[PDB]
Amino acid sequence: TTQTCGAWEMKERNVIRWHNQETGEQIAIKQCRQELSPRNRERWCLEIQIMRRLTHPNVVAARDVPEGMQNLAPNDLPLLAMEYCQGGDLRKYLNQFENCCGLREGAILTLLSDIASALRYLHENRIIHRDLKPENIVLQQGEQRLIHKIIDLGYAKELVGTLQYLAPELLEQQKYTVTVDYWSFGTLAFECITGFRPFLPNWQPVQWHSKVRQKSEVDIVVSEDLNGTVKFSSSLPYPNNLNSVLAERLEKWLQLMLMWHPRQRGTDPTYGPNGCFKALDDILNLKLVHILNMVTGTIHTYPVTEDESLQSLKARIQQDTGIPEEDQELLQEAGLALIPDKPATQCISDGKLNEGHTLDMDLVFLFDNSKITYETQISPRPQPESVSCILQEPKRNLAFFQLRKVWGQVWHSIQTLKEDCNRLQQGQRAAMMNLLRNNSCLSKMKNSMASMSQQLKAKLDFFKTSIQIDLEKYSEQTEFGITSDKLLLAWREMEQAVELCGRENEVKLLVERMMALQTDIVDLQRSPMGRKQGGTLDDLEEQARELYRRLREKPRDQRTEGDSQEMVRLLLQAIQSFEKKVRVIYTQLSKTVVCKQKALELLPKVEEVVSLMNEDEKTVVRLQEKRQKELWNLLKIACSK
Amino acid sequence: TTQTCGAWEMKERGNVIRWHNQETGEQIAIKQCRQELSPRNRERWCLEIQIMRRLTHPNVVAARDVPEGMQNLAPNDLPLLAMEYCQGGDLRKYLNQFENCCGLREGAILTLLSDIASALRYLHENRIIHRDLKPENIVLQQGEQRLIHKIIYAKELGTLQYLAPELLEQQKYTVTVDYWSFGTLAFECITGFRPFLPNWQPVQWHSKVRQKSEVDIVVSEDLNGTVKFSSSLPYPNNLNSVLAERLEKWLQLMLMWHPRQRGTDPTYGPNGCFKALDDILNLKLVHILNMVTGTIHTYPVTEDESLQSLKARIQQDTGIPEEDQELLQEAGLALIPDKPATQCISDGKLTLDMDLVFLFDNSKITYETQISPRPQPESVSCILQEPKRNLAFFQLRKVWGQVWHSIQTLKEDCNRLQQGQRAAMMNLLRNNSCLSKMKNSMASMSQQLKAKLDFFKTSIQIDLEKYSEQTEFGITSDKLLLAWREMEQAVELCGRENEVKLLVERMMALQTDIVDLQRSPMGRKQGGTLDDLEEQARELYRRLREKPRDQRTEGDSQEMVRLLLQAIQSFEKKVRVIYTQLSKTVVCKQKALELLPKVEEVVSLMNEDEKTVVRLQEKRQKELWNLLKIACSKVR
Repeated sequence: TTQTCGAWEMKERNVIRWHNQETGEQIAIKQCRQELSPRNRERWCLEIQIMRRLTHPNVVAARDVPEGMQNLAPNDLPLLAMEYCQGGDLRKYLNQFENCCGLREGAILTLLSDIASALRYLHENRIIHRDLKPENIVLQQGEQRLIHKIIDLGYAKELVGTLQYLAPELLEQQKYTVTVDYWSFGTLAFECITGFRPFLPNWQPVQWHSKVRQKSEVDIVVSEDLNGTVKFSSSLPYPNNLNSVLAERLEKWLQLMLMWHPRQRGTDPTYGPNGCFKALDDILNLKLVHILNMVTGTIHTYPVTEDESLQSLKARIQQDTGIPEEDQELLQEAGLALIPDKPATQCISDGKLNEGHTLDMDLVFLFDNSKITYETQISPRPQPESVSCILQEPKRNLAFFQLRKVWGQVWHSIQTLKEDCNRLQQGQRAAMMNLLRNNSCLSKMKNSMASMSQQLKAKLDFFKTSIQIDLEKYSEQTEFGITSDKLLLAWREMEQAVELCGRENEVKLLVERMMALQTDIVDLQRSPMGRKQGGTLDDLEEQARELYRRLREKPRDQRTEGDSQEMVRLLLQAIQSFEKKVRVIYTQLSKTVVCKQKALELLPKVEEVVSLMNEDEKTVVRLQEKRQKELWNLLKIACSK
Repeated sequence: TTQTCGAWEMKERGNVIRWHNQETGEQIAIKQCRQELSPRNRERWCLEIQIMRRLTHPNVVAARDVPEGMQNLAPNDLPLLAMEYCQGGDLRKYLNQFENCCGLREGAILTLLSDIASALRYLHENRIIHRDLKPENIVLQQGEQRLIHKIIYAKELGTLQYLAPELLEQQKYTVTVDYWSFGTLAFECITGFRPFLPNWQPVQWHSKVRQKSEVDIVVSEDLNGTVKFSSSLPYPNNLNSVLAERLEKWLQLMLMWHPRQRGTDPTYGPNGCFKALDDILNLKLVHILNMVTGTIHTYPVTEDESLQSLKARIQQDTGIPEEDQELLQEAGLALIPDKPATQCISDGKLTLDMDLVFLFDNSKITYETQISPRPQPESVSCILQEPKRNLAFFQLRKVWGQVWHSIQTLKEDCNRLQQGQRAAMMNLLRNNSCLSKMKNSMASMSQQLKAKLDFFKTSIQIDLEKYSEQTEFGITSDKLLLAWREMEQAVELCGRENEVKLLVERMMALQTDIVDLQRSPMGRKQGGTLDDLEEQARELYRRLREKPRDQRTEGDSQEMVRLLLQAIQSFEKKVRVIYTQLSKTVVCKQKALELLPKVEEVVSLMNEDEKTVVRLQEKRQKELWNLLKIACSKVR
């Protein structure tokens, strides 16, 4: 039973979509009810007129009513058209099995940058949404990145529904400023980072208002643990997908966004009242650089200005880690050395803040020149209170909704450990790439030095033979020619000077040392790394995700309580295999760095050897030229008689 | 209740009882006599005691003295006799092992034959016949180097398969009663099952042995239940070609119905099976694995068979001429002519899979990805065509064991092929190292030649420049400017830097090709996964053989058929890569042998080039010397 009004065909569901099968425009018409109250009818007309004014790109825009659609209207009031977004609401993205513990870093950054710049324009036109939920935010597939648009607006005074995203001012029905949106944003952001609602997970608003009035402004997360004890924590809970500076700045911003007093909410102590837009813009504009210290295997995030010198940031890293700037070795994904004075902010040269943020490529690995071998242990990863409490007793039959949370946290921890292993493996591979480059250069220099040494040997033999024949023939002209002991001594002096030289033995020593070095280099070049070797960790991650999906597949009638023995077993197995693999990674890393140092030790040996053999060849040529000059001068003088 | 008396304490068994000494540590086996015996049996037991006391052959258990003070502890009024305890155990347990379900290994059967025949001949020499022989009487005593088969009723002149028909039909049996009793035994040592009538009653057994022809050796019923008399040695045996054929002929000579015809060899007269089996054992068999077809051929080589004659026979059989034949060992060692083909050296440090020699062809450039699969017996094929056949437990045991043995054989063949490829790679690597050394030598010679040419041209350029000043003052006779200009124009001709560069690039490409797939094969193998599949099958096969008689139900064989098909697919998949690498290896070996004489002739020419440069320099120096000396001494 499908009905159309021309070319536009009706689609399924407040707002209903109409797709054109000849022009191709999917316009969403919002239908109005038939029984309207006078004040509500006037407000509906006001909303109709207001929608034509707002045309922000980061929010859904109002489109023209098709010609001939007012005729098929039961009520005398015009329905409004909109743009259909193929993406869908943010709620489905949040409920995905991969984003159970919050979205990726890039997704959160794009969400903030797309929502704040639209909310500023909404507040500029004296329009307040007064309601904001993940269901209103749709992820429209843009030209380059996904754009966060806002559908299904509400009401507003010119300057009542059903949902759990309520600000306290909606409960008190008191004089509210625009800050009611800010709060509704902040809570949302929390579930976008950690995965759960910040204030009272699935608790009724009745005690929620009291527990919000009781909490201090610094405490951001209000939750009860496995026992059932209320807790107010000021720090951002784990496990989030953010780095250090991101977590700290966003925790301060969240404290600035979650306040009880309406006029004090959003009041930034730097950008005046309601200056959260500029604070968030300053947070987003911060060029963060990730450095992976391989000695301890720790990731450090640093905020770098547009023109912060490389040496100053290296000094900051030296102060933090403890390795001086001289012994610092900064390497890229393929054994690429960083620019030695132009700032290393080119490590994110793409600079398009990819929606699928990949902090495993935009990081720079740091190695030490002083240490010869590296340690295997890099310490494990921290775990939240619930995860530790369920690890101490895996046989705790907790509720279904608590088990969902803790199992998701365990799966996220396993995936994080796998990612850390991949990053360390990539760092060692990059070190090997740099070593291979140096080895190729040293092989070319070895060939050049061997060529020079053999040429010198040939020239010495030829010169010695020539001078020996000259000395033999000199004694046969002494009977009737012109004889002297003046220039006879010069030939003997050169005869001793040729014996003074000769670097064949040192060259041979260097050749066997270089040959041994290259053979061990190729011996550890054979070792494969790219294809994750003993890829047990990925299969363990697959088991964890399969178990998590199986838990979320049982219908509501099978949602029974049980123990978490199997997932704890999987986590312990993953930890053991992770350390076992990291041990081999660091063994190969030490094997690589020792040979790199040996190559850099053998470089100046050959440098000085060739710099000496060059002058040796020069002297040989000079001696031959002088002997020929002496003979020609003697002939010229004798021809005068 | 007579637990111990002195140092010798009884331990366990109930005909013979073991007695261990608490001071010497010797386990003596005493054969005790019971009390209710008939008198004629009493005189015969005393006679057997004395007869056992005289015989002391090494391949049979020997009699040791009864210790002093044992006559008091005797249940019978006549002295009992002692024997030697063997720690090894009976042959029956070795036959019932899960690894020897389809017969013993080749070496085990050879040792069993060589240890039983040399003792049975001495037993027959003293007019003593055992009249009974079963695997329970044969113990595998741990010898000094190899295991020795010793033996722990007799008249002096389930329990019937190892008994000859002349004794079980209550007929007068001659020494052939042992011979038949041996022939059956060896059969279960090769195939795994009893030769004559599996699970048949002795009543009809006599008739079914009378019905079979003398050539038919195996009498068995298939899955349906139809009696069959096959003359060829059944599969899967652990023997090679000539071993299987010659032992089949010997089994036909050993399994005959007529008493006078049994053991009658048409070469060594009647009852000359000992020397015929010795001739079979003395045959030096050499195994050659043709890699083009991937087939194993066994050849019997006499004491003085020429290498070229055997190569001609292999050429006639396989089809590769003697010139194109490449005989290689496990580590790339060539069969050096013309020392005898001693590579099958069992006397060395040291299984027919180690003394094997691989055969390669020079004519063929690339080898095929498939060498065809292996044949399978009729029962295996019949159970593969229908895996859902619920057959009896004792038939399922046989077919499942045969399937497991076939899987193991495929794994062994894969190992043989991989070892052959690795040996070819080793042979190629030796030549590659030699060619790298020659490359370095040639580069050194070329650089020396370049340096000498530069030195010579510099010197002659300076000499020509100084020649002009002398051509203006009177002492200049242009009778030798020709030599100077000829030297200048002639030394420029030498120099093959471009040819040397081409040869170096080709040699470098060859070396890179050598190292390209050097680390693709190794001692480890992806075939391990197939072995893991094989392991699963054997474990499943053994586990089902543990269920007691109340759970011994009939079922289907779907899982083992699936495992066999998976193993076959992976076997072919691995063989494809093996032969790909083999073709790459042979082509690179041919490329190295092609690039060798190029550098040989190049260096043989550069040597004379260097000689000519030296001669020209010496001539210039002599010329200038002579001119100056004569011109200056003319004035004086």
